[PDB]
Amino acid sequence: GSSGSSGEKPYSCPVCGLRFKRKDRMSYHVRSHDGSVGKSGPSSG
Ligand SMILES: [Zn+2]
Repeated sequence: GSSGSSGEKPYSCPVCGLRFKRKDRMSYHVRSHDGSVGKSGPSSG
């Protein structure tokens, strides 16, 4: 797949196929696909 733009829409959801205008909104959607999490355990103290 080739977009074809020197530089437009720096924030998009190519994972599923859905462009976005907001950077904070796309981060909540695009993330919905690539799920990852596993903070460290409770350290002493
Ligand atoms: Zn998406």
